[PDB]
Amino acid sequence: GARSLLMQRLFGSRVTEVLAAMARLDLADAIGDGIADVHDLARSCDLPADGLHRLLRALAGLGMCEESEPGKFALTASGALLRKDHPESVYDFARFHTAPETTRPWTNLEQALRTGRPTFDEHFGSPLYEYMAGHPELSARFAAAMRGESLATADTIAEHYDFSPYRTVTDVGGGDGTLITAILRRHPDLRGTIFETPEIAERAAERVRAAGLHDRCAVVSGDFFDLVPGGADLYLVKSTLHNWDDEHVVRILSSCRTALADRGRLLVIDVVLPDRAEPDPAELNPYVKDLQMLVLLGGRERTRAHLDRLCARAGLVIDRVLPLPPHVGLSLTEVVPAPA
Amino acid sequence: GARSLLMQRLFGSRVTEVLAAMARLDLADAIGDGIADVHDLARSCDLPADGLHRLLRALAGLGMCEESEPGKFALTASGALLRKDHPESVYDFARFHTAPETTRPWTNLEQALRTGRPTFDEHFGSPLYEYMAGHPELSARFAAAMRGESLATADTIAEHYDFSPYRTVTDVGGGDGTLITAILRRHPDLRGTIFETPEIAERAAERVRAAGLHDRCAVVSGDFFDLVPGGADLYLVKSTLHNWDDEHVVRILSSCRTALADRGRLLVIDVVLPDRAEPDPAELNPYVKDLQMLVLLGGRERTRAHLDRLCARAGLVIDRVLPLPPHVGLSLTEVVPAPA
Ligand SMILES: Nc1ncnc2c1ncn2[C@@H]1O[C@H](CSCC[C@H](N)C(=O)O)[C@@H](O)[C@H]1O
Ligand SMILES: Nc1ncnc2c1ncn2[C@@H]1O[C@H](CSCC[C@H](N)C(=O)O)[C@@H](O)[C@H]1O
Ligand SMILES: CCCCCC(=O)Nc1c2sscc-2n(C)c1=O
Ligand SMILES: CCCCCC(=O)Nc1c2sscc-2n(C)c1=O
Repeated sequence: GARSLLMQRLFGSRVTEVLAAMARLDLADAIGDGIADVHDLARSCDLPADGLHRLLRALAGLGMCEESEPGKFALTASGALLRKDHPESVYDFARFHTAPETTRPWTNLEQALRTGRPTFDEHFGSPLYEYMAGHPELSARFAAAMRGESLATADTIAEHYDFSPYRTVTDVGGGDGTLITAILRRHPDLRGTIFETPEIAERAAERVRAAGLHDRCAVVSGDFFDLVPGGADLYLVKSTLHNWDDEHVVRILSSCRTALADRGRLLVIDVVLPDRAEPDPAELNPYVKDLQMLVLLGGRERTRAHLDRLCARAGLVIDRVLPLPPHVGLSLTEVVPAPA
Repeated sequence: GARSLLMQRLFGSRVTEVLAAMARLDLADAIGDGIADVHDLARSCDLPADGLHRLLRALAGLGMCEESEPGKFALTASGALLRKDHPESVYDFARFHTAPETTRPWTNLEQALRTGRPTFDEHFGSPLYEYMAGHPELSARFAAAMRGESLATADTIAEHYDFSPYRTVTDVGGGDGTLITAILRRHPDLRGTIFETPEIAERAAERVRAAGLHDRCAVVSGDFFDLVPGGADLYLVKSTLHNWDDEHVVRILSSCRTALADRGRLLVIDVVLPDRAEPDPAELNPYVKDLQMLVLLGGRERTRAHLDRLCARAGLVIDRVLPLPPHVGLSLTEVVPAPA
């Protein structure tokens, strides 16, 4: 009821600390496929048996583990996803979103709401993407974190959008190529380009080779504020526009408009907020995403009306917004050049 | 499913920061019974309209508010409970559990699991109850926080335990008298004593007078390690034993045994953990409670077997464990003197 829901919201930070400890101590990999004894696990992570037991009991209480017998633990399907080696692993995602880099800025949430600018810069001394460009191990974690987040979209997009009419697709800020890989895997004759920062482009180039898509997926690097590489039939921009304030978004959509020319189409893959906020079945709460974008980057999530205006301004019209399955929490906004 | 549950656990800390901001900014009292315009609310808390709007949208997304029209907000039943003036208010509870005093120690959870002792002492420079004895405004908040938590138990205990056979009941560590008040309100001829620290006894004395129970409820102060006042038919100890390590608990139960003498009974009102950890329908997760007791006090939650042993040792036998409604998450453990 009403009181239980409030209690659940209030104790979220303590729940996150329990999950953060599981992730940092690599307990999911320690347990793996079997039933593990707390005493055996205790010698794997430099915690005493009693302390590790209480942590594992909380993880069982939170649906991440099962205590089959006293002191004997197996993973649930949820806990299995924190294994580094799970085929659907979100281990790096879990580490990224529990790192000081992504959590310390939330300690100043009110300042971010007051100033309208990110608190990340205050805590770490530069904007997030500049900071990561100078911290290769955080950059590495971020690339893997966005892969983990994008799995839900990558696994569903090609079943909710017809890619068959296109010869070429360019993913603008396409990360390590998780999204474009999933699309190319379903369309053998389709050709791809990932457009990224030089740093992330290095990760994407290796991913494309590792995935055996080198022959029909290229990687190009640059600055989507400077330009987007031209000549493609379809442009994707996923989980990118929400990183930026309204003016920076127009500048990105402006680079996209030039690339579209006559016969180009843009697919904006992002949260489309309703005009009136309400509870959402998305795996990741879109209003928490909105405030994450504020504190980390000075970005935000947007309604169809807020984006339709930013398109209008870039010389683009929102043609059509297509849904994904409710658990994904992103929509496909088709954008074409404005008739003007 | 599995992935959505993991995502929910990981983003708990950001959800808590949103609720903490609602509580600190007194937004529940600002909105109150009506529909409030974001622009009118913005001039109540020194946030700009846009920033406050995004916070309120997240609160609507988390079930604390309703956006009836764009920029127009009402409380839900859950949000209503954060009003200072709500008859079932947990406002002080919300402020206490989002204060640095109760959250900073969680930043060192692993150290607490490693050392088995509280991280509060390291952060704030003394044990929690000593610290609060020296910080009257935190002591005040704590008294009101425990009242808010105890409402669920106070509203249910007398319907799940027969108090009619007793002439006198003494609440050992009875806080501001929330629990004993609820019992006395249902038993007009029953007499009560609250046994507390001098500091909290001041709060209980005022509460008993305010509630019109002065004529049949007394307040006495001292140290339950020194003694528990004798001569009562029934002793209550609620949310107290979980504050202490096993040896301190035996010392408290030892004071209780002396007070029971021949015809005295003890009711231990606390979490009774199962031997094997699993998800729990309690409004407050008992394993998160366990780790809260570790980081703040070096306490813990206990199984019936763990408590039955600590009783045996105090010269007491666990007679019988009685359930409360599943949402409460506390049980009534009847304890009588050990036959020996
Ligand atoms: N100026 C710029 N030019 C090009 N790419 C940029 C950029 N600034 C940031 N980026 C890239 O924008 C991406 C946003 S994260 C989204 C990654 C991917 N589309 C996914 O959904 O998983 C990052 O990978 C970052 O490297
Ligand atoms: N040495 C001591 N002697 C007596 N009371 C003590 C004590 N140390 C702590 N306490 C009291 O123990 C209480 C534990 S909190 C529980 C309060 C109440 N039973 C409720 O459930 O709401 C506090 O109110 C604190 O003041
Ligand atoms: C319930 C909240 C979920 C938040 C998910 C989130 O923040 N995703 C995210 C982040 S964090 S730093 C950069 C990014 N980008 C590009 C993202 O898409
Ligand atoms: C999901 C976690 C809920 C935690 C509830 C909690 O911690 N209660 C608490 C605290 S905090 S400081 C002293 C105390 N006492 C006596 C308590 O009973």
